[PDB]
Amino acid sequence: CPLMVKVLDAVRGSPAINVAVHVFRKAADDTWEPFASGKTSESGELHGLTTEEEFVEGIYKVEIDTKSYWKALGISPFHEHAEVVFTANDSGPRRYTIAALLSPYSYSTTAVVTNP
Amino acid sequence: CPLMVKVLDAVRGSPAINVAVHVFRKAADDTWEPFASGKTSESGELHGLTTEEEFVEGIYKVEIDTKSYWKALGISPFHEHAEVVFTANDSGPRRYTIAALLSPYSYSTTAVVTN
Amino acid sequence: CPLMVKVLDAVRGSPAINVAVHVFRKAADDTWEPFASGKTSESGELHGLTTEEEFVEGIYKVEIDTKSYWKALGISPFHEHAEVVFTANDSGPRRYTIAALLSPYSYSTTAVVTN
Amino acid sequence: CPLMVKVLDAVRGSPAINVAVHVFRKAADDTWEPFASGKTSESGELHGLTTEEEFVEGIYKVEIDTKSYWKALGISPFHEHAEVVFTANDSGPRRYTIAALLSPYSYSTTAVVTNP
Ligand SMILES: CC1=C(CC(=O)O)c2cc(F)ccc2/C1=C\c1ccc([S@](C)=O)cc1
Ligand SMILES: CC1=C(CC(=O)O)c2cc(F)ccc2/C1=C\c1ccc([S@](C)=O)cc1
Repeated sequence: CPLMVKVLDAVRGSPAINVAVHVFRKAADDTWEPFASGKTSESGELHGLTTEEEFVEGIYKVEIDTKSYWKALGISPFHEHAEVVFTANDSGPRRYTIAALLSPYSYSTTAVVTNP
Repeated sequence: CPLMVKVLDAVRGSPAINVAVHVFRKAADDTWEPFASGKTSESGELHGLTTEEEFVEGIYKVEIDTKSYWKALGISPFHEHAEVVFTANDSGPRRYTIAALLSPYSYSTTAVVTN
Repeated sequence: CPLMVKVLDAVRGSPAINVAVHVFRKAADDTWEPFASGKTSESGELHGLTTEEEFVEGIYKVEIDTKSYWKALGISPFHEHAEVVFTANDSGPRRYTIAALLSPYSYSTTAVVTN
Repeated sequence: CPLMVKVLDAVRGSPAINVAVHVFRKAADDTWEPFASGKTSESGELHGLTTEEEFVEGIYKVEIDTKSYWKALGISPFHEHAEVVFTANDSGPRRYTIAALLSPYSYSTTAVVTNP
């Protein structure tokens, strides 16, 4: 599991559950190609987005669907999404945890990059 | 000044100065159209991006070139940039401050929407 | 204005207005001594807490009554308050902005230390 | 493990390892009484601070020694510490995760409160 996404809800102080996460990889033609997607679990975690084999060097965009998340909670959020864009694996494979904290009008994303 | 961007540096505890910021508006074909840009001032602020007349409802993207900022400081950044995407809604409150706090491996953004 | 506190609300996307802020200085006996306090203005800012003369080097605590703020909004808060503790050092940069972003179950604070 | 502390380093994009964490509980006399303390592990996590039996209702202060953490990394940080103060267990036992993200001049703390 080289790429994991963890989402917390700062309003409820809970995992942000059932958050849609779309991962894209910048293609040769500089377009975003869909790479992987998934939903955060009850732990606010999204595991198994990709594999060591599939998660090659690239510029990746992780788009966290914070908007749908807040709407489903009956809240009108400010942001369309939380999107983290980074070069991955440029000095060899790393494991990346994208940790996002969500408020209706604010998010932060932190990356935990570890060398397997 | 309907749209303001303020950027702070969490590492140096300062405004994030000379950070390139590009604003895009989502065009009908779902592409991002350059709308406005600038560099944050010495207060880490970027004013005069747009005017009330130009700042119509729509989906906006505020792309903060965090990576160049960190490179300029000789600090290894994680993100390619910070991208803040939001719907400008005329409804109520109408001046938007997009606040960003930058760390090499983390960024946070908040919207201050006021009258 | 050597010490400024700015507070934002991450839930409402606004300045956190009328937030009580108490500043303490660590006394020699390691107790916190009331130093300054105020309520954030409508810009979520609290100015005029102290003066250059009164703001000597030392350890300061900025206690933001986040709990009363959230209760006033009818929102259930986690923290009792937000406590920002730091050393004011004369050395270099010398105006301190203590920025706080409040969520019910989260707060963040950043220091903007400038000239 | 009703109380856990997780600390990340936003500069290095890593767990904040060997971070001293002191937990205090407000006593009857309104003083802070030492409750528990520990160090974050290599995962930036601090488990086993307390027990279900020991972690009674109270106002607790979790003081994360961010200053020593940054100093040990040769960085001069702004804050003396990151200290989270909260009423715990007021509607029965909860599990509390105090998640802190550290930068030299900034921290955030989020609470993940779950009902066992
Ligand atoms: C640019 C900026 C400002 C402007 C100013 O200081 O005048 C600000 C003011 C506050 F009261 C709180 C946060 C901010 C901010 C960026 C920011 C800080 C923390 C977070 S949290 C960690 O998600 C997010 C964004
Ligand atoms: C999802 C998440 C976790 C879960 C985990 O890593 O186990 C976490 C753990 C920490 F020790 C610190 C932060 C986080 C986090 C998101 C996050 C929180 C605050 C900020 S501040 C507001 O910039 C940014 C991101």
